[PDB]
Amino acid sequence: ADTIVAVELDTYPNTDIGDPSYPHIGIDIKSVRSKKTAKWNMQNGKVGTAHIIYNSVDKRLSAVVSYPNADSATVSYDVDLDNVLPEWVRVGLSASTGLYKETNTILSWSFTSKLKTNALHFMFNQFSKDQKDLILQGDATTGTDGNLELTRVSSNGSPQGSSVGRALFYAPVHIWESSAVVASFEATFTFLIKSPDSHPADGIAFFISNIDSSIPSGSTGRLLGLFPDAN
Amino acid sequence: ADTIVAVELDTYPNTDIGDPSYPHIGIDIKSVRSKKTAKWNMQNGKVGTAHIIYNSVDKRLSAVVSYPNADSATVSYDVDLDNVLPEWVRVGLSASTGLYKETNTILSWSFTSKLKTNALHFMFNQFSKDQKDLILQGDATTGTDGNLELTRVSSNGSPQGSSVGRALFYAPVHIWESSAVVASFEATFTFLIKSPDSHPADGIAFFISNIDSSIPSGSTGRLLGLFPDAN
Amino acid sequence: ADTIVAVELDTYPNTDIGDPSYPHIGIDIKSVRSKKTAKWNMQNGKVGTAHIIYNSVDKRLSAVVSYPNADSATVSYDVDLDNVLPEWVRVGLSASTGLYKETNTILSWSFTSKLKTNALHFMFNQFSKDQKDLILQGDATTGTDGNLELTRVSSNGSPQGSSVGRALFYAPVHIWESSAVVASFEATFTFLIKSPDSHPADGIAFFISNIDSSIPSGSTGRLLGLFPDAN
Amino acid sequence: ADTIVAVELDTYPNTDIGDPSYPHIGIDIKSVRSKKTAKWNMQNGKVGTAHIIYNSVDKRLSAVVSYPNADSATVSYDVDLDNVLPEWVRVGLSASTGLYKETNTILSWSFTSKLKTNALHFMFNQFSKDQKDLILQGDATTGTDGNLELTRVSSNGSPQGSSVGRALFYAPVHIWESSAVVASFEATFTFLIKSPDSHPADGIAFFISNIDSSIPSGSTGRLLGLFPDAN
Ligand SMILES: CO[C@H]1O[C@H](CO[C@H]2O[C@H](CO)[C@@H](O)[C@H](O)[C@@H]2O)[C@@H](O)[C@H](O[C@H]2O[C@H](CO)[C@@H](O)[C@H](O)[C@@H]2O)[C@@H]1O
Ligand SMILES: CO[C@H]1O[C@H](CO[C@H]2O[C@H](CO)[C@@H](O)[C@H](O)[C@@H]2O)[C@@H](O)[C@H](O[C@H]2O[C@H](CO)[C@@H](O)[C@H](O)[C@@H]2O)[C@@H]1O
Ligand SMILES: CO[C@H]1O[C@H](CO[C@H]2O[C@H](CO)[C@@H](O)[C@H](O)[C@@H]2O)[C@@H](O)[C@H](O[C@H]2O[C@H](CO)[C@@H](O)[C@H](O)[C@@H]2O)[C@@H]1O
Ligand SMILES: CO[C@H]1O[C@H](CO[C@H]2O[C@H](CO)[C@@H](O)[C@H](O)[C@@H]2O)[C@@H](O)[C@H](O[C@H]2O[C@H](CO)[C@@H](O)[C@H](O)[C@@H]2O)[C@@H]1O
Ligand SMILES: [Ca+2]
Ligand SMILES: [Ca+2]
Ligand SMILES: [Ca+2]
Ligand SMILES: [Ca+2]
Ligand SMILES: [Mn+2]
Ligand SMILES: [Mn+2]
Ligand SMILES: [Mn+2]
Ligand SMILES: [Mn+2]
Repeated sequence: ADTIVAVELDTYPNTDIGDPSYPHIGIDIKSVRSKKTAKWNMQNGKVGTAHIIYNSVDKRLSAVVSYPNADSATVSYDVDLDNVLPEWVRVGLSASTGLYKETNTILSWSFTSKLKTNALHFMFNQFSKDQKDLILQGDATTGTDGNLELTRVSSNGSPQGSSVGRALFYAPVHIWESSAVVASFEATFTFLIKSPDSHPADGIAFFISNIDSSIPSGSTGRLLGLFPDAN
Repeated sequence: ADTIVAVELDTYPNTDIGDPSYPHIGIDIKSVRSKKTAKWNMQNGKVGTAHIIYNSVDKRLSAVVSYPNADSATVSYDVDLDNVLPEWVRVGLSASTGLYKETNTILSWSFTSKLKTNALHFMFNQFSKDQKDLILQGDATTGTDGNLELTRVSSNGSPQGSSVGRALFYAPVHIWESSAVVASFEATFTFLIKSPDSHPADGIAFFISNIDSSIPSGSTGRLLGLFPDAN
Repeated sequence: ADTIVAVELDTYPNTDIGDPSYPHIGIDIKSVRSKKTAKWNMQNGKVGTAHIIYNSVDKRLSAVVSYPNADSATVSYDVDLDNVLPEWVRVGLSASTGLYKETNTILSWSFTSKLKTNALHFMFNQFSKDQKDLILQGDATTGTDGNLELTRVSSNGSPQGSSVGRALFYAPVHIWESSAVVASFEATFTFLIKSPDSHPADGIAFFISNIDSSIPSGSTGRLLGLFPDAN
Repeated sequence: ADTIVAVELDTYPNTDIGDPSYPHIGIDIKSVRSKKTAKWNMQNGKVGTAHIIYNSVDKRLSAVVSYPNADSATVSYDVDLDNVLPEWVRVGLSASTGLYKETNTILSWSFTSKLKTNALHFMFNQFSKDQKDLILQGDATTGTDGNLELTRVSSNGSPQGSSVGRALFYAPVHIWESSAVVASFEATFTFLIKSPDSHPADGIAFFISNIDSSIPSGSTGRLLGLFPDAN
């Protein structure tokens, strides 16, 4: 199927498919079962920020999630993306809900990639009704307050369960190329995860996939709209 | 048909369709008959550089073409692109040949656009065999020495007449949006125009069009792959 | 004395020294008597934004001042800065008060300059207690809420009259150099002008000066901390 | 004395002060005795490129040196710069010669730093006769062919032994600040190390120091103009 490398912000622990007993951030390499995780003290109702970075020198993929005036969670995983992903990929954001729900509102998102001396950079400090440079999939919608809502949110502002949505940047990104000395990318997005129930689910993720990636069927809930199964 | 705003580097004067009696650079607003031109001392065989810029404050579109150790040609034209182009556009390079020919080799190309924020930036300091973020049209080919050849070039390196090709960046660009204080873009490309014959033709152009723009039929020669007619 | 090119946001009209009968923005070229002005509907108590831009192609200096949900004021003036300013300059913000006062709080400030390719860029989305890359002059202070206060503000938050202060970026900026095809800069700052009295004064200005520029004596009030006299 | 963090490109091995038996690149943390080194196949007469990077997420300082069509050398070292360097620093390039010599020509140099936001970026694709934003120390000179010569070179283009020179960017750089989630910098320079003799010396280095750093006395040769001794 698709080849997926993602940084997940997993709000709901699915101990049955290998998740730790608490909300966590993790690094997924072609599997929803994080290669590396870290505890994450999710703050329902507050706007968070996630910074992801990778560079060909270290070949280490790192992420840092933080809320203002609170400690951050950080997770890093050694991975050579040339052996994982194909040269050209698409980058995006994904999110799901299941029995439990939460809003998966993205307030902004940026990305920069350099293959050294080619570069790509985009920034969305706001989202429009018809964001033509975003390929929306699933329940994802834009213009919803100038925000990007990855999963279903009803008029009253409430999140719906069993929802899945993604947003991919329109242009393919040349993630690697052997003749390059330094290949690198970084991404950043602010989000607003808010759930009326005691247990929010399921999470948000930044991912890099094959250019023709699409939401696997049934990947609501714990699969975060990324994987076809829990393998 | 398409809505075209372009900066042309016209190597061959077509006095019959309004061109001055010498190679020139010009500003085309929905017409191949430049709204404003400037004499251009084209240097056959040498790599040139073109810088184009527009900003919503001045609403002036300027371009500057130069060769090392030589003077530069400059042309500017007052235009409010909100009344000319649609909000979302695609940006690209185009080129043609006719009876007379020349190579229309692009060695690099970059573009940056900002709608104040929201930004887009790309840089091609080299072109690969399959540049997936470029939509090639006509005789345009990549990987041809790490270069982008807009028009036909045979094995021996010779240009072919009656050729037309374009290259558009894959993602749509939000060129304007009323709620913005400052909308602006700039582009830069280096090129290599070389022709074995005494009179090279026909030229190169940076253009901004409707997202679904394609080479008008028969637009080889003097139409620079931009316009359906000489109106 | 000093060579000054500035974009002023004049909150108090000094009809005696050539000011129009209303708050206005203007372009000052070695004179406090604006070469070009434009009416400005200053909003006491609200955070404004100013965008300034210049490029060697047009040789036009433009500025745009705006408040959210309000129309903007724009002023442009044709000027070849190579004949006005020296190659190397320093850039900064300045402000004053006289009989009447107002807070001249700068909340952020950025600048980018390119001589093409050499470039300089800095951004202050916040100011620290000891901002070592800023040369503060006069009553200017930093750390004052993470903000830069150009003129005196007392504990209770009230502005003091007869105050003058400036803030210059530490490094000299190569504003021009004949061997360059395109020389250009742009600057942006957000401010908070608030005055308890019915008539706020005197204004804020972005300026470019000789590297060793300092506040002329007595330049409080209408001289905006830029000029030694009203000539 | 000064606090120094540098990435050295050591062309001459000093086995007596802890150097491996071959030219190497290394990471120096307040000591000329590299915390981590890597073999470097220096190419006399060819222009090389060095990329250095650090980010607060990984807290790993990496460097990659490469010559076209040749393998690159890479060295990384885990270090938390908040415990090593002071908040505000100056960044620069340094170089020396001793009994043996070589040219230490820098053809270009760029640097970018971000504390998140707040940012600093500069680029020198060429150096002028009087580069006012560069603080030159020792035998360092600019305008020397549009290049920056860190150590003595004589009209005929020959390098002189026992030479030492540095070039620091004029403005202080806010390297760290506790209230920041992500602090990071990167630097890049191309160089031309050419020596007429059989055993070139001594090397070039990118360094970060206390703002008031200056070449320690006698630091020619193996001390690379960075350290007062070999401890
Ligand atoms: C029958 O229980 C199984 O399904 C429960 C609901 O599953 C769906 O809803 C959850 C939350 O909205 C979502 O994450 C899933 O992907 C589905 O969309 C689920 O709650 C339950 O898990 C619970 O029990 C297991 C062990 O059985 C634990 O590992 C979990 O952490 C929960 O305690 C299970 O999947
Ligand atoms: C018979 O001459 C007419 O056609 C000539 C060839 O035209 C083709 O080639 C040119 C150049 O490659 C291309 O631009 C055209 O679109 C065709 O593909 C052409 O050379 C010629 O132009 C010249 O003659 C007219 C009339 O004097 C002048 O106005 C021009 O300046 C040229 O001198 C003409 O169109
Ligand atoms: C009539 O008094 C003169 O001086 C007044 C005080 O000037 C000082 O304070 C103002 C306001 O802060 C400042 O701009 C000056 O530089 C001094 O620091 C001044 O208020 C007054 O100006 C007003 O009156 C004249 C004539 O009526 C008008 O031309 C102006 O527009 C003002 O209405 C005057 O210069
Ligand atoms: C007297 O020998 C000692 O100094 C020699 C010269 O030192 C000067 O020159 C070198 C290179 O230009 C420079 O790095 C020094 O700082 C001085 O400027 C030096 O050659 C010699 O070293 C010898 O021993 C070491 C063993 O570690 C070898 O690596 C060297 O190649 C020499 O064999 C010594 O320090
Ligand atoms: Ca889960
Ligand atoms: Ca023509
Ligand atoms: Ca005034
Ligand atoms: Ca050595
Ligand atoms: Mn998980
Ligand atoms: Mn023409
Ligand atoms: Mn005025
Ligand atoms: Mn060493």
